[PDB]
Amino acid sequence: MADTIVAVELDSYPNTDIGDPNYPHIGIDIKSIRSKSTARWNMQTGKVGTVHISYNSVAKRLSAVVSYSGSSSTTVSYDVDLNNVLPEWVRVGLSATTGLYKETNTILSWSFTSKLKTNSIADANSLHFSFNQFSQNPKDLILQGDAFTDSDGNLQLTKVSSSGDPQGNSVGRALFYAPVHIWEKSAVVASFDATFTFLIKSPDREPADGITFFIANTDTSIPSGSGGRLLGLFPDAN
Amino acid sequence: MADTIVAVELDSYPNTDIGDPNYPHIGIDIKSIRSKSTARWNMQTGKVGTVHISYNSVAKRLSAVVSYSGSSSTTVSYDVDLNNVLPEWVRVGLSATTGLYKETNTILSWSFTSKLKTNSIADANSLHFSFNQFSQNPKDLILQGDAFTDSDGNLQLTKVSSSGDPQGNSVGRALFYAPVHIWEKSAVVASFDATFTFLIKSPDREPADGITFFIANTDTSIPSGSGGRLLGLFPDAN
Amino acid sequence: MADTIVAVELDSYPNTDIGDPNYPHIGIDIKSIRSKSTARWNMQTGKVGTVHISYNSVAKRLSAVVSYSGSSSTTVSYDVDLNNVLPEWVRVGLSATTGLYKETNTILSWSFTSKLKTNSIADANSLHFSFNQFSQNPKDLILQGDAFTDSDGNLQLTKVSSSGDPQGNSVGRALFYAPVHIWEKSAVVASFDATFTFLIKSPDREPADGITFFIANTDTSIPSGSGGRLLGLFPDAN
Amino acid sequence: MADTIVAVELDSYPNTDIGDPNYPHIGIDIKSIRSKSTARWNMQTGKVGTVHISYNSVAKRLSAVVSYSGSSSTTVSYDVDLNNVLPEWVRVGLSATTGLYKETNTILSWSFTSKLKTNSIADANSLHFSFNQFSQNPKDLILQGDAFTDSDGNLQLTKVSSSGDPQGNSVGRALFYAPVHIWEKSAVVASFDATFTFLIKSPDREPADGITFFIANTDTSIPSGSGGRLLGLFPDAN
Ligand SMILES: OC[C@H]1O[C@H](Oc2c[nH]c3ccc(Br)c(Cl)c23)[C@@H](O)[C@@H](O)[C@@H]1O
Ligand SMILES: OC[C@H]1O[C@H](Oc2c[nH]c3ccc(Br)c(Cl)c23)[C@@H](O)[C@@H](O)[C@@H]1O
Ligand SMILES: OC[C@H]1O[C@H](Oc2c[nH]c3ccc(Br)c(Cl)c23)[C@@H](O)[C@@H](O)[C@@H]1O
Ligand SMILES: OC[C@H]1O[C@H](Oc2c[nH]c3ccc(Br)c(Cl)c23)[C@@H](O)[C@@H](O)[C@@H]1O
Ligand SMILES: [Ca+2]
Ligand SMILES: [Ca+2]
Ligand SMILES: [Ca+2]
Ligand SMILES: [Ca+2]
Ligand SMILES: [Mn+2]
Ligand SMILES: [Mn+2]
Ligand SMILES: [Mn+2]
Ligand SMILES: [Mn+2]
Ligand SMILES: [Mn+2]
Ligand SMILES: [Mn+2]
Ligand SMILES: [Mn+2]
Ligand SMILES: [Mn+2]
Repeated sequence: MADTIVAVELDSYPNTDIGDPNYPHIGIDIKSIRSKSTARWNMQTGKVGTVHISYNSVAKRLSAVVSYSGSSSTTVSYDVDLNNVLPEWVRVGLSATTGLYKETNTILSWSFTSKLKTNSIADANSLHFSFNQFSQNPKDLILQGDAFTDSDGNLQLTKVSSSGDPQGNSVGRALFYAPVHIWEKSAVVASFDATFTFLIKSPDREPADGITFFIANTDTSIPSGSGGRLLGLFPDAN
Repeated sequence: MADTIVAVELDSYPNTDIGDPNYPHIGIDIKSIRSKSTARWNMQTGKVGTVHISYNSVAKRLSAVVSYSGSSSTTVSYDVDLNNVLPEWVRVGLSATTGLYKETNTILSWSFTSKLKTNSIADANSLHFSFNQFSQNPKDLILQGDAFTDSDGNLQLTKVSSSGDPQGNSVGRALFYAPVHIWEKSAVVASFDATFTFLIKSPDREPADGITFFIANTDTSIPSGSGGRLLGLFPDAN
Repeated sequence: MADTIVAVELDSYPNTDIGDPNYPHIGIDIKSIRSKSTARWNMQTGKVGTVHISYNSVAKRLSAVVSYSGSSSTTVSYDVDLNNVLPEWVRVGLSATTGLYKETNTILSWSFTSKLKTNSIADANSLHFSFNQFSQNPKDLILQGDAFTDSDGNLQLTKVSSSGDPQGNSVGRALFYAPVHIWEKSAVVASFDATFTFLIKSPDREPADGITFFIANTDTSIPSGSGGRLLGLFPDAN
Repeated sequence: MADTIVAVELDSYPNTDIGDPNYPHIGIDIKSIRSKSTARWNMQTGKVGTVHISYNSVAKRLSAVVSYSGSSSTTVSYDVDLNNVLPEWVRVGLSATTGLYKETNTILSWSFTSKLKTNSIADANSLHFSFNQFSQNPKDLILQGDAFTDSDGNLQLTKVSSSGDPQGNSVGRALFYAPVHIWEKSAVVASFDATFTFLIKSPDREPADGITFFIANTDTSIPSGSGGRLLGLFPDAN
């Protein structure tokens, strides 16, 4: 049985044969690579970008924003009730790919908070983590595929040479080690927010393929055939 | 020279003559007592209730949920860009009233978090406070009208007798002492979250008038003529 | 090789044989059951207690306080550099035992925060979790020995019958699932704090054996021979 | 009539005639400019520094660490019960002065957390603010003397010219707007943590005079005659 995925994609490469708009874009992916909602993303290759993501079960609106120093931001939102989509326990992560074309998929920092409140006025259960650099052997991350942490304390989701040159046909992901509780039968409100900073560099005219923040079943793994345009998340483009 | 008001009301008394639905309701108030959105509130007089309020500038949805132990919740939301409504600096507060009819408007706890993030590398600016108990002399609150802290460590927004019985024609508010920064020219995303627990008791078969969490110009004060149905927030019913 | 243990013990049963003082006590344990520091704990069996523990690497003072509603608190401290003791990556946990004599070792809530500041700017890393009730399937806990979560949402560290009657000769522990990063080469300051609430009930005249909060090597497991007076932490009394 | 002051000073200029050690030093000040504890400061004029300060009422140890890019660290600690020094309600702030000699007293960020926990089931009361830039009109700061926010979003505690050259005989302070509750009779534990980053530059061979983080009576003001060596904090050198 396939994983169940919700993701925010920073999609650098337009794959118009599988429903991408014809420009780099941000998107909200609900169980499919074909985003439920997109916005045109004005990439700044070579510059550090920031992504902020948030949701809560009352508003039922998942939103993301991407910005760079000085520049205008790109936003995207989608109305969705995540408890109709995801299981009650999840893992959260980051993924990235390259394909025929390539780019660095470098993460410089990543934080995440979730809260789960029940009517029983026990206060909310909560989880927060923050990484402002990464350990070169990160015991609180599950690294999958080609993901690794370099000597600069950067998380490299996809392969780069010793010179820092990105490689094609690469896929990797990093999940936080602890499962996250995002609903239960008695729950009143669940919320989460996530931030990460990133550095996509590329020598290619058309960099590819992009980076995501994603939420999945706890035992999620890189699907077979999920390289390139599928962002290490899906086994097909349905 | 009137205040600028955004509020979530727990309106226990139907004033159908000024547009209330004909039942106790939770509502979102944008510069008018006449709610832009309401939902039926199934009151549990004598039982401790919990309200959670959330907003962010990307999703632009103001949401609130009210619940009691072992009971279903009631939610209300309204799509609104708060930057088009409120000033950049605000104060946040709780208000309550009684009129001809009455209830205790007792607050057992109140917390609030705000974050403001700009395009810069700088992490979000933030404020958080949490009161799970109120001090006899709460120097971090601006107490307005009949509002006072009692011997049990509770905030009473409106008058109660020496034996704990509510009095009619009362108005009271409590503002957090520090102004909150909610937008800036340079801003990328702003968000706030708030929670309070409340205890409404009444000897009246129909209690009145309600409690709000509100946001306003920093110099906000109880308007003249704001008693009873106007919840201590508005000078008229327009 | 043997685990590395730093613990705060709530030691309900005096084993004067192995150096316990002749009264219930709160103790700080560094690599030995024989506490580096103790203070008398005036137990209130059948009443909900609270423990707060804190440390930072500049002050180098590990402190704990135990209290009950309307009671005098008891404090214990020890001056130690915890990096002389602990590995850079640890798991944090709660343990309990019963032996010949018994008690319930019930956990009603548990929170923990750690922060590590280096050379990057704001926290190289932070981790916080808060459990105000425990799920029936707590996927973010590693439960060892007899530890289980019950129908009331409490964490029971040691065995209880269907009636809630504690059992003798029981051992149980619960670890937070994710490893915690408490030091690295570039580190300037590291800190943590933890809080738990507990309900110890017993039909025995002298309840036994107690509860700890502990920090260990990530791969920590209940040592052979760690029953009773050794609190599920140590293979012997050295 | 005189303020009540607790401070951590970064004293760039040795005033031996008022009991400074004869080198730049960090110190802990309890109701006097004459530090109760000092450490030689591994000082790096022209480089951005970071300060971390912490205290809790159980350990009763006020500790500070100053470092630069995670290196050149200086630490100072002092054993003191702040309950016996400070009032229950305070304001927290930053101060800085120049005198005959001069330096920029630039603050690039400032954060603060306080927690106060009593016997009750009630969880901690708390306050947190984080400023990673300073806005043009900081309505949540009480700016005293020469302190202002500049075009870069930095807080300048003392006078700098239009070109960025520091001026002599300056004094400035910034207080967080909300009073902070650091103790109550029913308290079990109270704690606070403060961080700030700073940038001290000087065309002088000897910069002066220094920067402090301080905790005072809520109504604290710059004492008359508190320039230069007295750091904007004390009326005299007693
Ligand atoms: O990295 C960009 C893309 O490269 C590959 O698709 C192609 C894009 N342009 C091409 C041109 C020729 C050939 Br053959 C291929 Cl496979 C492609 C595939 O790996 C895609 O999944 C990926 O999105
Ligand atoms: O507390 C409930 C209500 O009591 C008063 O309104 C009346 C309720 N019943 C009435 C009957 C007659 C007249 Br006149 C009035 Cl104003 C009222 C007014 O104080 C209202 O503002 C308030 O909402
Ligand atoms: O639970 C209380 C204690 O019970 C046992 O030790 C004894 C305490 N009193 C005794 C009396 C007789 C014998 Br045999 C034993 Cl083992 C004990 C052992 O299980 C101890 O580890 C434990 O601390
Ligand atoms: O900025 C450094 C110092 O400059 C002044 O003190 C003097 C330093 N050298 C002097 C020489 C003569 C005289 Br009079 C004075 Cl006050 C001083 C005073 O402003 C001091 O408070 C300050 O610490
Ligand atoms: Ca694509
Ligand atoms: Ca009404
Ligand atoms: Ca013992
Ligand atoms: Ca000096
Ligand atoms: Mn796409
Ligand atoms: Mn947000
Ligand atoms: Mn209404
Ligand atoms: Mn919330
Ligand atoms: Mn012991
Ligand atoms: Mn603490
Ligand atoms: Mn000095
Ligand atoms: Mn700290």
